[PDB]
Formats: sequence, structure tokens, C-alpha cells
Amino acid sequence: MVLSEGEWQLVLHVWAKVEADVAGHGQDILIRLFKSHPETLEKFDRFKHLKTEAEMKASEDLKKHGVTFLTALGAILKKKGHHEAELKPLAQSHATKHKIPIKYLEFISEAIIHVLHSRHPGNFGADAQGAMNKALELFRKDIAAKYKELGYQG
Ligand code: HEM
Repeated sequence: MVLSEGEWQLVLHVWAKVEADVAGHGQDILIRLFKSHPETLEKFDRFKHLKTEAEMKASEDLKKHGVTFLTALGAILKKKGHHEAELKPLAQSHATKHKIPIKYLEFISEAIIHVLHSRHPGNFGADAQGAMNKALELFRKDIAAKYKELGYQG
């Protein structure tokens, strides 16, 4: 698929707001994911033991990983579709080392949309959400194709 420049602009406009607080957004998104789909927490050997949201909020390791994750995602979005180089190392580690099924990429896509909608209602109207969803679907389609080449396709 291909996004129009207009759609990329909507995506990068709300992303510019997200970047004013990378650690906070990273925290919110990971917590939303873990509460909504607890099974995903089991994939993180470092956080697997967290029992409550309060424990999640206080975890320095969780916050640090939220930043690492958001920074990588931001770098991909800023490529506006020309992200092949960025996707390679990411697809290899998630398919072969971490073993993350495509299903889980859809779950985090929902968490991202939920948090942006909660925190940025004025910059995340229906058109902006549609553009963001399209951007994430593009990302998922490409990662899925790479998974297949790598011999996984979760
Ligand atoms: C837009 C989606 C995603 C991006 C951009 C992303 C990015 C990253 C980055 C940059 C790291 C660091 C280095 C590496 O291991 O490659 C990482 C590690 C990891 N990711 Fe993701 N990730 C994504 C989705 C997911 C999902 C959906 C899950 C699980 C449900 C997941 C589980 C993990 C785990 C288990 C690690 C390693 C944690 C550790 O250091 O022990 N990732 N991810």
C-alpha cells in the first residue's frame, strides 16, 4: 500500500506532539497493551513478574524499554514508507529471538491508537486516526512479508 503525502502529514503532526514526552507515551502504551492483552507480558522476561498497573508505572526498566520502542517506531514513521533498511534488523530479532506473532503487532497498534486518541483528541480526529491506522497497517504488512522471508510468519 501507499499513503498520500496528506496522510503522512496527519501522522507526523500528531507524532510531533508525542515526541514532546517520549517516556510518558511509551509508558502509557505498554501499560495499555499489558492490561488489554496480558498474554503479551509473558514475552518480556524482564517484566513478566509485574502484577499490577502500579508496579508497571514504577518500573524503570519498563519505562526505558518504552522509550527504546517508541524511538524505533518514530524512526520508521519518519521514513514515510521508505523503511526497508529499518525493518530488516527489527523483523529478524522479533521473529527469531523474541518470537512475536503478527497478532501481537495488531494488539500494540490498537494500544497506540487508544493512547493517541486519549491524549491528543484535537490532533487525532477521524481523518488523523485513519491515516495512523493506514501507516501501522503498512508497517504490519511489510513486517509480515519479512517474517515469511526469515522463515517465521507468526
Ligand atoms: C511497532 C512495534 C514494535 C517496535 C518498533 C519494536 C521495537 C523494539 C526494539 C527497538 C527493541 C530493541 C532491540 C531488539 O531486540 O530488536 C525491541 C525489543 C523487544 N520487543 Fe519490540 N517492538 C515492537 C513490537 C513488539 C511487540 C508487539 C512485542 C511483544 C508483544 C515486542 C516484544 C519485544 C521483546 C520481548 C523485546 C526484548 C526485550 C528485552 O530487551 O529483553 N515488540 N522491540
